[PDB]
Amino acid sequence: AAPGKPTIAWGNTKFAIVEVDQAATAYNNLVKVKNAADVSVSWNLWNGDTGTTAKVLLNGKEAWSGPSTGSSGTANFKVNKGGRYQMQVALCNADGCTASDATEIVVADTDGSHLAPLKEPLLEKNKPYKQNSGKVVGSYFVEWGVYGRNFTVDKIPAQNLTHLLYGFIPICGGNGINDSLKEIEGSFQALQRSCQGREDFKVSIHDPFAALQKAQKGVTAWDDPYKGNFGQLMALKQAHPDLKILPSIGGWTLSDPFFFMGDKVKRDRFVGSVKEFLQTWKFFDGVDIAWEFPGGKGANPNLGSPQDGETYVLLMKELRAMLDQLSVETGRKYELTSAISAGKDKIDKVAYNVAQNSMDHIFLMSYDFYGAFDLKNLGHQTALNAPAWKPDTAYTTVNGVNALLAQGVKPGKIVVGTAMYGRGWTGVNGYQNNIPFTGTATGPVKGTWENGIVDYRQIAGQFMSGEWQYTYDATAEAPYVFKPSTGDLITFDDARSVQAKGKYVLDKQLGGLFSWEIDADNGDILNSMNASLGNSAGVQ
Ligand SMILES: CC(=O)N[C@@H]1[C@@H](O)[C@H](O[C@@H]2O[C@H](CO)[C@@H](O[C@@H]3O[C@H](CO)[C@@H](O[C@@H]4O[C@H](CO)[C@@H](O[C@@H]5O[C@H](CO)[C@@H](O[C@@H]6O[C@H](CO)[C@@H](O[C@@H]7O[C@H](CO)[C@@H](O[C@@H]8O[C@H](CO)[C@@H](O)[C@H](O)[C@H]8NC(C)=O)[C@H](O)[C@H]7NC(C)=O)[C@H](O)[C@H]6NC(C)=O)[C@H](O)[C@H]5NC(C)=O)[C@H](O)[C@H]4NC(C)=O)[C@H](O)[C@H]3NC(C)=O)[C@H](O)[C@H]2NC(C)=O)[C@@H](CO)O[C@H]1O
Repeated sequence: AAPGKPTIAWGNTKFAIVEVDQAATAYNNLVKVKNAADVSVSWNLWNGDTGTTAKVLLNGKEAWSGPSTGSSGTANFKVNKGGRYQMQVALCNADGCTASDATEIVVADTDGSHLAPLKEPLLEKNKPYKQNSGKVVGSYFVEWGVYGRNFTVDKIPAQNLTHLLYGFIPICGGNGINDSLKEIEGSFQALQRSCQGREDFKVSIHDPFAALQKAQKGVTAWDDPYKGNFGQLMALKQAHPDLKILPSIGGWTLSDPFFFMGDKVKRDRFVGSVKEFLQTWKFFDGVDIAWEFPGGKGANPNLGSPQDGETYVLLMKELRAMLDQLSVETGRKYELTSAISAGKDKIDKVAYNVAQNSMDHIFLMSYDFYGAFDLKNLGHQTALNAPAWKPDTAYTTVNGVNALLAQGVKPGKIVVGTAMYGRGWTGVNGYQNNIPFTGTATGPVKGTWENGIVDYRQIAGQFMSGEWQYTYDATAEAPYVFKPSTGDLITFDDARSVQAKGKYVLDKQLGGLFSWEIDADNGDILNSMNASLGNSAGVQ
């Protein structure tokens, strides 16, 4: 007679291809990429002949087999593809095979193949759009936004984007390499702990707790291997297979290492570490380089060189070559992007007409034109055009596009920036003809999180009532609110100025729109980005 029917032993059923060490703070120790997950199953036979061969099946297919030598057994074997499997133990002899009931086992991998799709409802004022214009609609999500700002990946309005960028992935290095981080309390020290035992100029994760271990919706169980932002982004990729999720390296405080990459020893180590990072974290679809800025004038006053332009072009070419090789290894398309200054003084330190051949998209940071960093020379921080009172204004969106076009950059590469925050001043005074921007200020406006900066959500919620004046400058294409009694002045984007940027993109055949930063919108800005580029209301 055939063997008795085995009972699968109670035991762990959750396994991982990329293992996470739950008591490690250094990135070298935190993650271990294997070629396959080690899986184990045990069984008991409560009734009958134990058979002569025992097998473990996954969806009917043998993953292990061995002699059946008593009433209990254990099998250890490797599984090299992520997902959920129906696992059975079968005992066989010459008269037949008798299979257990199925038990599901979960084999985790960093493409999110083990996770349910994170498909959450739109919140606040977000309305559903189809991505059918063919234009970029992008936004940055910040790693540290999950604490005070309480803005997690399940709150992103992800159906209304083509591109979701993750700010920011740091480059390892201590004194003289990341000195700009020492302005943020505990930040420099945090990176040195993550990078312990790791070479400088390799990428790492700045806050491993936020990125991988904080409990979040959909990834709360203790033995879910990937939690935090990266676990939720994997499940978001399962819900939105065509969303491009790009890691962004750099930003204001993590850009110092790029200024050493004229040494090709360092540049090659960096590029190899990006390759390894994308092999490790398979939910990401390329890399965004946010080097602020070639030539200097970023956070560190002691960096910047005439060599930086050449280094930027080399870096992009070598990044592209690495991503092209990864792309043919995997069958996937990988993207290379960069966030760049929109000021013409910074643009013309780089030959973007050459670098564009390596790049899918240029994110033109057409914002921060003005703000509480200068208390004397006030203006619209993100306007399309100059205002009527100063038609020679240098920093406008159109001037940054035109600088790129004059180099020979193709228009379709250029993605225009929108701000989901305002900048502003207090104590504005000495202005003519009721235009507050012709005066000077005494300090920054009171910000939501930091001095001088206000989330758009708070502008709309608090500063469009009471004593606040609202004006839409139709020459500049820019809104501003002004409180005359204290001289508080805030310059920002709204649905109408975004609509003007979107029409301008369509008119000039540019590549689309992107925004900083997704947590600060209430929905009005991203709704207008989508509508103004011609995306149809609704869902697919
Ligand atoms: C055109 C022209 O030429 N004009 C010129 C201008 O361009 C130029 O100005 C520059 O212009 C650039 C563009 O051209 C622009 O850059 C780009 O644009 C973006 C916007 O401008 C810019 O944005 C910057 O980005 C920087 C980073 O690079 C941001 O910096 C961040 O700031 C945050 C403060 O708000 C920091 O935060 C803190 O983060 C720490 C983490 O490290 C966090 O700590 C956690 O705290 C919690 C406590 O609550 C702890 O949690 C507790 O504990 C448990 C767990 O332990 C928790 O689970 C629990 O919940 C919690 N409970 C409690 C109660 O206890 C947790 O443990 C803590 N810490 C850890 C990790 O251990 C703090 O909470 C955070 N605080 C807050 C308030 O959030 C953050 O760290 C910091 N990030 C980094 C990486 O540094 C800026 O905010 C941001 N600004 C804006 C406007 O948003 C981008 O960088 C650029 N983008 C791209 C795409 O490239 C330049 O920024 C701009 N610079 C200037 C000066 O403006 C000017 C000037 O030269 O010149 C003109 O000419």
